[PDB]
Formats: sequence, structure tokens, C-alpha cells
Amino acid sequence: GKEAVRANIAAVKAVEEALKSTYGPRGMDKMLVDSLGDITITNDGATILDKMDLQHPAAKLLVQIAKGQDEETADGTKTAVIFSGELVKKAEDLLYKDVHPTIIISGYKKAEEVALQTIQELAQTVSINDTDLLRKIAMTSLSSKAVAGAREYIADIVVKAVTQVAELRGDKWYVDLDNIQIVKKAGGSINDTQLVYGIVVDKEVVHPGMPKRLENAKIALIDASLEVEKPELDAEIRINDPTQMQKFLDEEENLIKEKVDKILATGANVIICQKGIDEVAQSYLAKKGVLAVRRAKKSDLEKLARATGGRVVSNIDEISEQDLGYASLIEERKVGEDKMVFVEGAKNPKSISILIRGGLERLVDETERALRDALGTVADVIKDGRAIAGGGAVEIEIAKKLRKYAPQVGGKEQLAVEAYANALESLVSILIENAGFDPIDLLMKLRSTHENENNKWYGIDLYAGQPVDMWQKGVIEPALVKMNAIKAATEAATLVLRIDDVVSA
Amino acid sequence: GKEAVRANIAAVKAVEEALKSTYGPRGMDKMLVDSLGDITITNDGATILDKMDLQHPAAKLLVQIAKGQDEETADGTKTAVIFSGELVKKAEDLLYKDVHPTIIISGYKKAEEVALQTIQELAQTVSINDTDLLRKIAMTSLSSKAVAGAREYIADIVVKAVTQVAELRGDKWYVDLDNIQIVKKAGGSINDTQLVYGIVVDKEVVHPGMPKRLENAKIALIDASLEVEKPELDAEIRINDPTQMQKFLDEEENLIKEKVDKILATGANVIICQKGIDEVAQSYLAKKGVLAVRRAKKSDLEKLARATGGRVVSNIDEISEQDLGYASLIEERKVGEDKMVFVEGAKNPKSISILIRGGLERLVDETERALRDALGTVADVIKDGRAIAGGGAVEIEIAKKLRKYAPQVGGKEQLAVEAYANALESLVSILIENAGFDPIDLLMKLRSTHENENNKWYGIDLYAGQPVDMWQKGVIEPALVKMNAIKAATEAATLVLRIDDVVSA
Amino acid sequence: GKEAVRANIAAVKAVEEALKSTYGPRGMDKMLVDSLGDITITNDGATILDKMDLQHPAAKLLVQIAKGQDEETADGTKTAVIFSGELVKKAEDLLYKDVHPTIIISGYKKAEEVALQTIQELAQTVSINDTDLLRKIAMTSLSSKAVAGAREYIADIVVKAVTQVAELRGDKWYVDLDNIQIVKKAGGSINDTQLVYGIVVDKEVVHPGMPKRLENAKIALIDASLEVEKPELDAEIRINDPTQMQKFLDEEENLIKEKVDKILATGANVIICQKGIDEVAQSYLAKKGVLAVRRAKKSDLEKLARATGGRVVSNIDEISEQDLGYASLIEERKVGEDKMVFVEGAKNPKSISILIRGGLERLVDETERALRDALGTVADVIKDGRAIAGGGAVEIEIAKKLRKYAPQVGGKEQLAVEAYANALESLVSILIENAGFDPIDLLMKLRSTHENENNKWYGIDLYAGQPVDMWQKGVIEPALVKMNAIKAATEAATLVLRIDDVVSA
Amino acid sequence: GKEAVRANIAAVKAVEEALKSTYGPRGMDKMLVDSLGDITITNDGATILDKMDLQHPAAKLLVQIAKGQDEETADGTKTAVIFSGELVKKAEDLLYKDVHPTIIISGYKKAEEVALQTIQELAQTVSINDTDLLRKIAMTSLSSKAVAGAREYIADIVVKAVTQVAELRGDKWYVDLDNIQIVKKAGGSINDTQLVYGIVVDKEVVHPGMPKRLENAKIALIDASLEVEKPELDAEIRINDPTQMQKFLDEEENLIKEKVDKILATGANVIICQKGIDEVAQSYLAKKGVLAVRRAKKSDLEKLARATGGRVVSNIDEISEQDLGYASLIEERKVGEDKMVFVEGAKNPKSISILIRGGLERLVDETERALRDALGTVADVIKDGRAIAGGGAVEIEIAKKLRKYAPQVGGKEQLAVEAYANALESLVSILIENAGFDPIDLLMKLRSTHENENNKWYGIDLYAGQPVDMWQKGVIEPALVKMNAIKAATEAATLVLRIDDVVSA
Repeated sequence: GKEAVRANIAAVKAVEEALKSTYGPRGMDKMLVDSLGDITITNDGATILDKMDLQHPAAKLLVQIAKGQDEETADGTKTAVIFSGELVKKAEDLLYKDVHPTIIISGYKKAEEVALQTIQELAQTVSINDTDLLRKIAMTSLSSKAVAGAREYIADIVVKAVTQVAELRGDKWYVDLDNIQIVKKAGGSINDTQLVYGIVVDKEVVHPGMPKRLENAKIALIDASLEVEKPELDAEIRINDPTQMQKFLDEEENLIKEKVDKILATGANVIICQKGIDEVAQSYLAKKGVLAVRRAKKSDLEKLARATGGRVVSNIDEISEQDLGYASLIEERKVGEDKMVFVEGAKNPKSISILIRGGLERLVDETERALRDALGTVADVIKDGRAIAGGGAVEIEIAKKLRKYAPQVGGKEQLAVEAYANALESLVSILIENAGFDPIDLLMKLRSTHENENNKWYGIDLYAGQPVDMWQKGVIEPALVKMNAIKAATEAATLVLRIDDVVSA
Repeated sequence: GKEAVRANIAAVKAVEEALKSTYGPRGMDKMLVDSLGDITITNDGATILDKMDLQHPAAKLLVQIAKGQDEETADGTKTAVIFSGELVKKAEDLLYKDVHPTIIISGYKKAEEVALQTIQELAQTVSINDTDLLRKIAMTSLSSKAVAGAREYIADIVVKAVTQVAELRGDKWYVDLDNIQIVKKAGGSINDTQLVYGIVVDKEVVHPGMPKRLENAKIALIDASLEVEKPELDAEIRINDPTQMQKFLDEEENLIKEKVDKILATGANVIICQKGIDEVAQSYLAKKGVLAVRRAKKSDLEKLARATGGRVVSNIDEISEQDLGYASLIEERKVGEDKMVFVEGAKNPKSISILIRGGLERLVDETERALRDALGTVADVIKDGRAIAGGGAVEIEIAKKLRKYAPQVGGKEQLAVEAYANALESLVSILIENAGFDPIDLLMKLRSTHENENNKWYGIDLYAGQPVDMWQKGVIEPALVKMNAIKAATEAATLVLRIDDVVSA
Repeated sequence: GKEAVRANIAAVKAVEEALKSTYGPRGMDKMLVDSLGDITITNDGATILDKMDLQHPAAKLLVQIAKGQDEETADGTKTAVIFSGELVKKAEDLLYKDVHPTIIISGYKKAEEVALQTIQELAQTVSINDTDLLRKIAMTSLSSKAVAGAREYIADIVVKAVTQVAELRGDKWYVDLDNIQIVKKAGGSINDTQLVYGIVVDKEVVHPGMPKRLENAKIALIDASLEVEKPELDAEIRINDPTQMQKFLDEEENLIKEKVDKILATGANVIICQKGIDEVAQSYLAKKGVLAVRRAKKSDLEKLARATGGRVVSNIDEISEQDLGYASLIEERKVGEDKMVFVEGAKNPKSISILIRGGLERLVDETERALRDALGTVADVIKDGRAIAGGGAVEIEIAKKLRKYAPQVGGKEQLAVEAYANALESLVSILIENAGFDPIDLLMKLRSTHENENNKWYGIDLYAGQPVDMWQKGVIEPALVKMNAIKAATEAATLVLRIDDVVSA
Repeated sequence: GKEAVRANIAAVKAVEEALKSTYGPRGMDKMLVDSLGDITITNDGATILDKMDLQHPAAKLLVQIAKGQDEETADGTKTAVIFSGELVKKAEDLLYKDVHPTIIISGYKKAEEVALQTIQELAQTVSINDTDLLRKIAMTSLSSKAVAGAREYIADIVVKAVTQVAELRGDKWYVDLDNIQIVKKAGGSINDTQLVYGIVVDKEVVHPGMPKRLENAKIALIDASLEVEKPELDAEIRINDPTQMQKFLDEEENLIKEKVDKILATGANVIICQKGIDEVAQSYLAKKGVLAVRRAKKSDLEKLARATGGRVVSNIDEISEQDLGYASLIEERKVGEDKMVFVEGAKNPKSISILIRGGLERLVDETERALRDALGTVADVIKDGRAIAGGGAVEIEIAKKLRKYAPQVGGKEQLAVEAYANALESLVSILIENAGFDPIDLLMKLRSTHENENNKWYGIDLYAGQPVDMWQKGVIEPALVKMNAIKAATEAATLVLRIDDVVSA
């Protein structure tokens, strides 16, 4: 009865009360002090709940359905949790009135139903040529990060980078995310970033006597070791005579000059590897006119493979010119505080790279997260095709539309739908609250300014503090992500109402 | 005497109080937390009593008779505990009035007799022809389970699947359950479930370079290693020459292509095993152009035997033409995200399969338990041939009818029969209650709208809140089940009433 | 709410439990031990409730409604309380079932309606000439009293005593009980009692020298004194010379012999007064040959006035031939140890007296009690003219008939009506209980053996301990008394449920 | 602020909670126990507040304004207080929502307005010629009282009695209630209740021999004594000689028959008094063939005076034939155990009387109160001329209609006005509640049966529990009593919210 069900509800509400103040672009920071005293400050919804001490069975089940939802989305999963916790909360006033949860649930289902389709029958059609629109959507992802400065710059890259790679295959839009390389260097400004129309290898050219621009790249992706090490297949017995030592490693140095030559037997003129290159072999490749890089990360090997038509070879004695990576021009460029290798004019037209620059070593590190999500968010819009106005706009519609409906649902069920609806307006009240404005004033100013049918896209610009068309302010977002967010929230929410008791062994 | 006997009573009620909110199709869920964090949310009677840390002798005695009823059932076991505990309540009220428990046993017994025969001379003949009737009884099985998704979809599959398999033994219908295979693949949607007219071998093909459909299959169900490992009869020795390790494994691999050709020496042209298949032996079988499977589960080799006429031979030196299986075409196909081997057109016409899909890894599981139960349930219906209207219709009647007996049975024993009956009405009251309507109101408003003969299948609609015909609304149930619950429940009930004392050492 | 309603229930239930064991002809006696140490045994409902301090509001209210009913009855005020408290009791079980007090009241209303009318449409016509029936109804009062001496004698007497005074008034039968005197003399045999056809003056004759049987009485009822007193109106100072004293008592002795002579001057041959007679004024009356009585009580003067036609005269100068009484023959007669004046053949044939004998000063008293209540009861039958079989026949009928009614009356209200019927069978349970038999056994043995119109008057002989025709064992009762109980009872019962909560000062 | 405002709310809500369960025709009774144990069980609003202490300043402020409303009533004072505690209740949740108290007042003012005019522009025009209708509004009054004997009977009487006295003056209607006398006797059938067309003097006629019916009553309202008095100014000091005693009371007796004749000297054939009338003066008036009444109450001297044209005179030496009251016939008429004088065919056709009968000494009082309040209510219906449907219809309407307004009114104040509408719907819930049905269910089912203007008078039959047209079931009530009920309530409610702190001396 009231006993255990209050615990479950409680726990959930408690977790919502942990994120509330971090909602939206006016959402503030939480600080996290590790058990070793290490400090981590953030507003990432996810992170605050993964790093959190969470032990109640009901809560752990809630976060599993909210967090692990259909699409990826920092602000939607944060929405899902908060909105879960409001759905659980608004139901408590109904239980006080002695309504059975079986009804409140069927009631939340009929509201959900309408809630889902109300975003579908309202969404606008977004495809490959709507590229000044995907720009807006981008800022809708980067504005909620804590990342500073020129996000318009990044919004613009992120867009070009997805539409380069997007492909329509059998009447379905696709994005192979892997055709986008991301390299990051600390220092410089976030305006000093760039889109590269080709591959960017993070590791530099080993020996400074080597060329730094080789014409007509025939790349040799070498997993093998091209650096000596102490005797291995040379003896099964221990070595103790310094005469035997000399004749082993001496022949072994002409063995690496042979292995490198066995690669130049194929026509290779650039050579990048996953293990060492001997310093004498650096002097050899320098005397040959070869551009070599030592110990590059397999993360960049795969991306360079399918850009230039190469593949990674491990058996030096099988390397062939079919393995080589053909590309128009390979170079090693310095861009600001650091340098790296560029592969412009590569075989694949889709394969591109991004160059991140923008403050200190950890500040730049979160700029790649922001870039990832930005890319994702534009691409999912292209992969689906539907995009709605943020700033609370679809919420106040789904709220209004449910309220006018509620009467036709029936008797007790009605209070369920009104409760669901009050919770939807509450969600946007939380975003408005965190801006520092009065919630209800603006909520009402919205429920008035949406009386016509051409005000569907109106919400509250937290910057202005007054009802505005969010579409016509560049704040648009992926329709389906914030549609599966509601689906997640309701699932979890009704699941906590479904539990009659908590038995523990 | 009253001493220990109160405990026994208490303990019985206690058990009842653990299921009380979970009866019928509108019952609520229980959460159960183990000592290492493991959470189980369910509303099945077994699970809620198996995971209970049970102490009392009456309690253990009770659950054994209740649960361990002959019939495979889960709502009948929830009915068996609840009705048992109601009879104990209604018998206690006589002990309070200073009635001897011996009258009350003979009372319950005489009422129990009538109550059973009153389902026999009243149950309707359901058959293989009434395939639209087994469809109903399937929804009446699936409405108790977790999955609310698409029950007409699952119900129809369930019926066709059993009715295909059903046969006439001693002039009465039999269903052998072995003629149905069930394979399940997590993800996708519940409408993507299907019935296959053949066997479906869960395991995928070993190598993509072998056929994807082999014509006119002559299977060799081979339970023998076609995988090299080490030398064991050719090598007792640790082996001091590595040339000899080599020359052992050289003759041993020419030995596996010999073993393969010894299997095609019979005219086999597909080969499935419960053992490994070598990388030289794959290339060999790919070059022979035959269709092979590596380490398939023994559970499906068997379903595929008595389908195709095949046999599992565990010795490559013992495979014969007599043991190979015929089937019209065996292939591999991919249903959504997963791929399996299928064996449509086997020699047996009975042998069919089901492919289950619809949600992630635990939701899919419970979709298989519900479908299995549904298959099982429908099959019990063809094997008996009797079916009554569900939702309380026979209960309220058999109550009324026991009141009409009562006067004539005698003095004190009359109040016992009246008890037996009143408890039975409490059952249907708990069911009304859980829907969230008034138990007394609807119980009385129905047992009046059931006075006429043609209202014998009237019950109480637990979604609209008003008496209707349960049969012509699909709520029918297997007429022997609601006879093994009654027989179980009154056994357990009458076993407490016989016990006078407890001597514990 | 349930809050105060439990107090009120408690309090009524306590009082019920103060009479339970004293109910019916075979009940036991309660002892009441006074504050001054005096002892009192009785079986009187009223006395056990009067000598008991009822401090709870409910109790004080109950008794008023119970006691103060339309016709005076010895065990009907006991029925009224018990039956009240059984309704109050049986109504808590309905609150338990969640039934609202507005419904339980109408239930009890509707139940009373039928129950009242059931006594009508089952009672048999009793008249002034059904005197062997009225012989039973008299016994139906006396048989339950402390005194067991020859009651069939008293039962007979009572018929003759009422039928002499009953007459028709306002087109209906009536009994003016004032035309019956009850005179008693302690000691001797109660079977030596009688009905007298005239009036009985409790005082014997004053002088033995007076005659003791006069033909044709001419009584002079003198409220005046004929006996000397001290001088108080003669002078306005205190007389001190003995000459004035002498002349006071001299002149006064001729004054009292004058006053007597002024009354016998009218032809009055008997003289009864309400004050004293002098011893010299007796010797004058002795010589006159008249029969005179000293200081007769105003109680018997009223009763002799309107029997003989005389007037009670306060003034020696106001007696006249129109103010004297007339009676056929007056006498003094010794009927036992004692002797008293009789006035048989009195001017009014309806003025009669009854003469009590029957052991000790306190045993004569409880015989007078029995004889008064016996008169009451035969008269209330004549006054009504309906009469039913007692011993529980009519309780079980009113029950049966109400159980068939209940189904069509309503939902919950059915249960109230069925409760009111159980409360009536409960009466008869108390009635068994006290006999030394099993209440339910005997009740069921009666409810079976009473299911025909031939057996409508079967009830239970408490002495025999078996169903028998109660009518055919002398147990018939005034059907208006055993009706007024139900009415009393139902008023008080419904009144305890009407109260939600209590306001204190 | 919130500090202190809570005590006053708490105290108010506590008073609401004292009357709640006694609201409507289905309300229960409270029992009231005074200091020396005297008991009073009632449902009367006022009494449950009079015997309440009301030690709170808030409570005393609330009841004075709640009770003391413009029109008299026991239902609308009960509405005034419950609806007050409710207005404050429904405001509490806004103060929590951070709406300011200045806002909730303004909010409420605007709502009160609308709420009032919705009762005006909705009543139907009722007159002395809708005599079938006032039979209903009277029943709607007697249906809520304690007396449940034959109320159609009382209702029909109450109508005739007011429409008899009612008169058209200054284009409006008035009822001179004083022209209706209220006489009450204990016992009898309630059907012998009557209207008398003239006055009833509660006193009977002074001497048995006087005329029982007198023709052409020339009534003489004499407040001077007709009995002889003890000397007090006839001598200076105390009388001590018996000759003076004698000759004083003897000449005073020849004076008193003189005073009676000095009055019959006027033509007076009937003579009514307020002090004595001597036993020799009664013999004078009896031989004169005059009809006299002794010691009639100052109340009845006044009422017969202007019913006849007479005047009450306190000195016999001042009496004249224009002080006589002139009427057709005075007589003495029996009323069960009592007898008393009637004066039918008066000069005034309005001066009439009511004779209450039916129950005993305390039941009759509540009948007198009930019949006064009933008479009043009809008179109030005629003076105004408006009537609405009872049983919850007009509440739910005024609610709905306000809700529709609320959006257009403004931001925060909308919540106040919405609050004010919910507070009106709660009334019908309490009403239902106290009936024993389910509150929410019947209110939704009611607002569904009353979503149209053609269903303007649909409510909830509180006997059945189901939507019906109340008007067409006799449930109509005075349009103004429930309009001023609101106005009282809201006065008190906003005054409580207006108090910011409570300081003390």
C-alpha cells in the first residue's frame, strides 16, 4: 500500500531534484568531488547520475529506461529523467483522491498516444538541401554545452561534415560516421578550427630531414615492427659471446633496411606504422626520399585505410602494391601550436577530417564531445526527416491538445490526462525557472500567444525573457529524439505506478 | 486446539495476502529484491511464492498442494491459493460460533463435490473446428502475462501452430508437443513474429562462401569432430622434434578431408553438427559446395530428426544412408537483425516452428514463456474438449446453486456449505475490486443478470464496469483447470481443518 | 464516524448483555445489592435497568424508548432492549462491509414494515368469548414469574375478572380496569385465592358488638371523624381551670353521640369512614345495631363509591338518602386467618374485586405482581383482538419471509434486510441458550419443522427442548405487544446509527 | 504573512469539518451533551455551532458573517459556512504556488460577480399562482428536517396557509406572517393537522355548563381580573376582626358580578380574559348564556383583536362597544386529550391558524420549527419571485461557465477564479458523499448529463444516486437563499485572507 510505493516514488523524485537546476541552456553546474578528493565540475545529466551513489532498486530501474533510450541526446535524456520524475509526482495527487493505478496508467497511455502523434502530425520535412536549417539545429546542441565562444563556427563545420558523407541508399538516408575523422590540439581559439577535405593523421613525420609533401601518395600502412629489438628467432639458446651479438644484430639492421626496401619494391613513398622505425632506418628512408611517420594510433589507421584505398599489412614479406593507399597529395602541415599529416584529394569523396583547437588540454577535450553530439544531431535529422521547434513549443501544444481531449476520455481517466498535461507545462516551467524569470507569467503568456494555429513554434527565449517564435530564432531540434524521450519517460513513470509492493530478501 | 491451529490459520491468510492484489488480468506487479541487488518485477504466483523465505509447516504444506496441482497453469495456481485462504477465513468464522471442524470438512467436501460436477454438466464442447474459439482461450492466457503487445497476433499464430500438429488417438484428440520448435531473436517488433512450416535450426552457417540455399537436402546430422586439435594416438610422447608435431598434424588434417568425403560417400549434401569444424575443413566443405553448420545445439538436432527422418550419429565411422535426413530445401535466412538456418518442407507435415521477436533481451524471453504457455494451453483445450466462460460466470452460479442445496444437507453442515459458496463469491469480488469498481454492487448486479439459462456465460466486464456475456467477448477458459484449482484449494483448506495440534521436537 | 458510533454500540451491547441470560420463561434471576447492604433478586428487565446507573448517553436514551412503549408488558421491554441491541450489533457488520448509514436505516425501515405486517397477516382473532384462549394468554404472563403455585387457577380468575369489566366503547372493545380492586392478605395457600363479585374493604369491623352481616346495605362513607381530640377551636387562650376542661369533654361526648345519630337519622345501616370512631361512639352504634368500620383508606372508598352509588361525605350535615350507597348484602367474613368487610351484590355489576392469599409478606407481593400483569395481558388482547403463537414461531416466520424479500429490494439494502432477519433468529438463539440446549441445532430443527401452514405455530418448549406447536401448549400472546417490541426496538436501533459524533461541554 | 494566516485558516477549516457530515437531505445527526448530562441529537446547523465553544477569533468572525445572512435559513447557513472553509481551502494551494493574497482577493471578486449573475439570469419566475410549484419548494424544506411522518401533507398545508395570507402591495407581494397562528399538541395522527380560518385560543372554556358554540361573537378582550382579591387598601393596616373580613369579601363578590354585568351591558355574548374569573362570576355568565375563557395568553388577546376589530381593555370601567371584537362563531373544540377554543369566520380573512399534531413533547417542537421555516420559505419565494433546481444542478453550471471565463481574465488571477469554480463543484461532492455513493463518478456522470442548456436542471437524485431533472422530481429551491449564501461565504473568506497577522492584548 502507501508503505513501499511512497519509497519508490520518493527515490525517483529525489534523482529529478538532482538534475532540475542543470536543465536547459540556463542550467547551472554541479561539482563532483571524488573519494580520492579529485575534482570534476559538470552539468552533463548522464555524468551526474553515473557518478552518483544510487542504491534504491526503483530509481536504478528508472535511470535504466530514461538514460538507455532509443536515440542519443544530452538534453533529451536529461528531459526524460526530469519528466519521468514529474509524471511520478503529478500521480500522487490522484492516489490521494483514491484512484486505482491501473486506471492512471490507461489514462497516461491515452495521453501518450496523443502526445506521440502530436509531434508527427506537426513536424517539418528536413533533407539534404536544407543546409542553412541544419545550421540552427547544430547551435541547438552546441548552446547547451558549457563550451564557449564561436559555436557558429563549429555549427557551420558540423553541417558540411555530415552532408559530405550522407548518402541515399534504396530510398533511405544514411551517414557512416566513421568517414569523419576528429583531431584535436590544445591552444588557439575555437574560431581557429577547420574542416579538412581529407584525412588528418595526429602523429607527425618522424625525422626532420624527411620530406613534408610527397606527390602522389602511395601510402603503406605498416602494422609490422621496423625497429630492431634484442635477439628472438636468431637463437633458442642464451647469448654470451659479444662476437655472436655483433653478427646477429648487424644482420638484423640490414634485415630492417631490407624490410623497408621490400615496401619500396611496391612503390610506397609515404609509410606510416603501428610499431617502431629504427633510427638508422629513419636515416635510410631520409636517404631514399620517403615520408615516414612512427607509431600512429589504429583509430587513424582505419580511417586512412578506407579514404585512400589501402589496408593495414602485418607480414612485411607479403606487402603488395594492391595494399597501398593511393592519394593525390600527402603533406605534413603545422597549424598553430601543433603539427600533423594531411591527406588532401584522397580517393573517397565522403572521407573528411575536423581540426579542433580551443584552449587548454581539458577544455579542448570537451570540445570534441560537443562536436560529436553536434554531428550526431544534424545527421539523425537527415537520416529521419522530421524537425520541431524547441524552447517549450511542442510541449505547450501537447499540453493544450490533451486538455481539450481529456473530457472525451471519460470519468477518472480524465484527471490522469490533466495531470500528464500539467506535468508537460511543468517541464518547460523548470527551463524558464532556471533562467531567473517567473515561471507561470511566461507559461500564461505562452498559453495566450498560442491561441492561433500559426504560433505552434512559439516558446520562451531564456535570453530575451518573453514569448518568441523559436523556429524564427534558429532553435530547432530532431523531432524523433524528443518523441522517443516522452516514450522512455512514460514507460518508466507508469512502471513505478505499477509496482504494488517491494519485497526484499 | 486453538493454540497452534491459529498460527496455521494466520500463515494461510498471510500467503493469500501476498497474491491478493495480483489476481485476474488487472492485477498489479510486485518488486522482489535479493541480497546481492538482483531485482525481479513480476506478478506470477509461483515466483512470488518460490522466492518467499517460507517457514511455517501449514504454509509449506499449503503452497505444495496449491502450486503442485496436476495441470500446467499459472492463473489456476493463483486461484488455488486465494480460494484456499478464503475457505480458511469462512471456516474460522464457524469456529468462532463454536462449530466442530469435523462438520466443516464434511461440509466443504459435499459442497466441493457439487461445485465440480456443476462445471461438467455445463461446459461447452470446443473442438478443432472451433479454431476461432481456441483463439479466445489464447487471449485469456496472454491477458495475464506482461506483454500487452498484439495478442490477436500471438493468439492466431498459437492456434494454427497447435491445430496443425493435432491428431486422433483412441477416438479422442492428442497433440504431441515435440512437433513445435520455438526460436527467439531479440529486437524488432512483435508484428514481425511468424510461423514457419518446417524446422528452424537456431545456429547460423559456418562460412558465408558455402551455399545459402542447398536444393534437395540430404542432411547428415554428424555428432563428431571435424576439427583438428592435437595428436593423441599418434603421440603419447611430449614430442622432442617439432618436425614430428607438424608431420602428425599434416596426416591428421588429410584425415579430416577423408572424414568429410566418408560422409558424402553416403550422398549427404548438407551437414550439421554438435561439434567443431576445422578452417581447412571449411574450405574443403566450401569447395565441395555443401552447406555446413559448426556446433549447433543438440535440442534442435533432435527437432530436426523426427522431422526429416534423420538420426544423430556420433561416429563418422558409423554414418549410413539410413541416418541422413530428407527435406525439400534447407537454407539460411535473416529475419531483421538475426540469421538462422531454416528447414522448410521436411518429411514430417506436422513439424513446424515459431520465430519470436519483439523487444530486448528480457521482454523477448517473457514473450516466449507467454507463447509457450499459450501453445501448451490451447493444446490442453484440444486434448480435453470442454470450455467454460471465464470472468466469474460459473463461480457466482455454483454459489447460488450451493445455497439451494444448503437447507437440505442438515443443521450445522448447512452453514459450512453456505461458507464454501460465500468464499467463492469473495473470489469474484476480489477480481471486481482490482478492476477498481464496487465488489458488492457488481457481484449482486451480475448474479441477477445471470438468473436466466442463456445468461450462464454472463460475467462482469472489468474495463466497462457492467455485466456482459464473457464467451461472446472471448473470455473463455479451459474447463478442467477451474476444476483442478477447486480440487487443489479444498484439499489444502481441508488439510488445515483436520490438524488439531503441532508437536515440534 | 466509526469513532463515536463504537462507544454508543459498546454501551447498548453492555445493557443487552445485562439481560441476555434472563430472557424467556426459563431465564435466570439477577441479584442487586444496595448501597445500604439490602439484597434484591429479580428477573425483571425494568428493575435490573432502573437499579443500575446508566451513565452513557446511548443507554439513557435507549431505556426511555424501550420502557415507555404503548402497552405495559413485563418481558416485552426486555425484548425491546435485547432486539434493539441485536440490531445495533448486526449493523456494525454492515459498516465492516462499507455500507453507509442512510442505507442501513432504510433497510431496517423496510424490514420493520414487512415484519409488523407479517404479524397482522398471521394473527388469529381473539374475543371476549374466546375465554379458554384468554386462559392461556394469562398463563403466558404468569408462567415466567417467580411464583409457581397453582397458576391455572389464577389464569382462570383473570378471564372471569376481565370479561366482567369489558364492554363496548366507540364501536370497539374496551376494559376499565378501575372496576377491579386487588386486595391481599399474607400467608396461607395461593390456591385459596378468589374473584369477588363486589367490593372488599381491607379493614375489619371496629367493635365485635356490631352485627357482621346486614341485608340491604345503605352505606355512609364519612370522611369526617367521630372520635375525640384535644380542644383547639373553643378558646383563644390555654385553659387552666379544671372547670373549663370537664365541660369540654362532657359536652363533647354528647356531641359525638349526636353526630352518629345525625347520620343514622337518614336510615344508613352501615357506616365506614375515612377517620376514627370513639369507643363510646362504638357503644352507641352497637346499641343502634349497625355495622361500622374505622378509618378505611381513600383507595377503597373511591372504588366503593362508584360500586354502591354513594358519595364520600366530609360533613355530618350533608349526608342524605341520595348520598348513601346501595348494596344487596354487606358482611364481614373470615376467609383465612384474616377478616374483612365484603360488599357483594353491589349496585354496579361491573365493580369487582380480586382477593390475594399465598404465603409470606414478600411472596404475596410477587403474587400481586403476577396477578396485575396477568390482568394487563388478557385485557390488551381484548382491546386489540389479534393473537399469535409465542416461543419463537413468529420470529422465524418474519425471518423466512424477509430472506425471500431481500434479493428484489436492492443491492446493499438486501444485506440490511437479511441482517434484521438474522437479528430475529438471534432472539430465539438467546431463548434456546438459556434452556440448556445448542442454539443453532434447535433453531434449524425448528426452521425445518416449521415450513407448512399446519406448523405455523411451531416454536420451542424450553422445558421439553424440541419444536412443538406452542399454541397447542398454552403459549399464545397479544399480537400487539409482540409488535410494539419490534417498533420500540427499530426506533432505538435506527436512532444509534443516526448519530455520527458527539459534542461535549 | 503565511505565519499567522495559517492559524486563522486551520480554525476556519476546523469549523467546516464540524458541519460537513450534516449537509443535505442525506446528512447525518450529531449528538450534543450539555454540562449536567442533558442530551440533544440533531442535524440543525445553528445548534451544532451554538453548543460549540468557538473560542477562536477567526471562528467568531466567520460564524457571525456566515450565519447572519440577509434571508433566514438552516440550509444556507450551513452552505455559507462549508463554502467559506472551502474558499479558504481552494486558496491554500495558490499560496503554495506563490500567487499573492492580494491576487486571490481580486481573483475572487471578479469570480463572485460572475458567479452571482449566473444565478440571477437563470432562475424561473414563480408566483402565488404556481401553487403546484410551492408544494415542491416546501417539500425541499420538510425533506431535510427530522419529522418524516406524511410531509406532502404538511407541504400542501403550508402552501394554502401562506397563499391565504399573501397580498399584492405596491406591485410586489408580501406575507403578513403574524396573521398565521401556530398552535401545537402532543400525540394523534399527523393527518389531523389543519388550518383554521380564524383564531384559536389555546385555552378551553372556563366552566362546563357554558355554551359550547356561541353565535355572533361580540368578543370582550378583558385583561382586568374577574376574580375577587384580598384587601390591600380597603383598610390601612391588617384586618383582625372576622366581621370586617366577611363584610369585605362578601361586598367584593357583589362587586365582581357587577363588573361582569358592566361588561355584558355592551352586548357582549362572549368574554375572554388574561387573569381570573371567579367561580360565582362563572355561574353568572353561565346563566347569562355567555362563553368565557380564563387566562388566555397575551399573545392570543392581540391576534384576535385585529382579526375582529376589538381592543384589549385592562379596566372594566373603561369598556365600550367599539372595543368589542366582532366575528361569526366561537366554540370549544376537542383536540385529542385537550380541548380548546376556535374562532372561525373572523372579520379578517387573513388571520388564520395552524394546528400542529403528530408526535410527542419533543418531536412536536421540531415540527413547530420545521413548519415555521417551511411557512417562511414559501413566503420568501412569493416576496422575491424566483426559483432554481436543487440537488447539485446550479452548482456545476456556475462552475463550468466560470472556467470558461477564467482564461480571458488574466495570468495569475485565473488560478484564483478557477479555484473559486472548483470550490462550488465540491458542494455536490459532499452531498453525494453523505448519500453513500461514489463522489467523482456521479459528479462526472452529472457534468455529462448537464453539458447542455436543455439539461439546465439536471442534478443527482440523492436517494437513487443517478443524474435526473431535479425540478421534475420536486427538488426546487429559493433562487435568493443560495445567492446570499455565496455572498456571506465570500465576504468571510476574503476577510480571513485579508488578515496578515493577529495581535493580542
